Amino acid sequence: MASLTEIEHLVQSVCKSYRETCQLRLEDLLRQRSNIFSREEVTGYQRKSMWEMWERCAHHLTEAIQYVVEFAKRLSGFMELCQNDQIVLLKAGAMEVVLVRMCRAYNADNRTVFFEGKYGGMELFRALGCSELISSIFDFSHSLSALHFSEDEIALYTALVLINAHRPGLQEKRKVEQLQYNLELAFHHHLCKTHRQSILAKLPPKGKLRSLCSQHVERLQIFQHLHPIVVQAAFPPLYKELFSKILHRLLQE
Ligand SMILES: COc1ccc(Oc2c(Cl)cc(CO)cc2Cl)cc1C(C)C
Repeated sequence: MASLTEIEHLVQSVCKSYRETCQLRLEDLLRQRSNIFSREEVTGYQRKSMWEMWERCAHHLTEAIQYVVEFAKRLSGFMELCQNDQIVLLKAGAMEVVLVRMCRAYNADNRTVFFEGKYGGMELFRALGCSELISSIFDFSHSLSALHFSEDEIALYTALVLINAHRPGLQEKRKVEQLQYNLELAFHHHLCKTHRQSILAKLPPKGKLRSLCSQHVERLQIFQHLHPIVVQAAFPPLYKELFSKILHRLLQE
């Protein structure tokens, strides 16, 4: 099943779905690299309360996750899976896709990330009280930056992050296995055609994205135990559904 012509069509389809669902174009991010937060603006972020900084980060992640949902809806074969499996895949993989997409907003030259209109280092997030998780995220983005991914490679790699037939709870595991296998062929065919197969051994182990997502859920539990009413009243509903139904509504639209 699936011939060479069909594999190449899938490559172009995934790349197109990714381009249409990017929050900001790569060119926009690269053109902002000299726009760095001043020492006074960094101090301002560090002086914010922990709950206000958490709310700002949860809002930005929720917006990023909305683009990932749209990417999934446009992904060939995803809407053909049952709704149980669409929700299982998105609950487990949406944050993983956001964390990979984040390398596009990361500048390896000065270790800064584009956040709220300017580039800032890890120290910008000190008020969160989760230095280990923030350090891990920056290290992860640095590791991806070292691969020099093209937009097409991020599109194919993120499609595989999402279409993972090993997620617990899948009712139609074989159908997800088939889609995953076609996407693996599409990704490996593209790498082979562009002489980029050397990146396969340099991609992060699957346990790496899993540990970042588990650390996020653990830090959110600590924060929610200290500020339960802040989470109830001021965190985005989609964020609480995934990490603490909206997903079903987004998938129906
Ligand atoms: C996975 O958890 C994350 C992920 C990111 C995060 O903070 C960031 C946000 Cl919202 C945006 C950018 C630039 O796009 C970079 C970082 Cl480090 C905080 C958390 C926790 C504290 C909610």
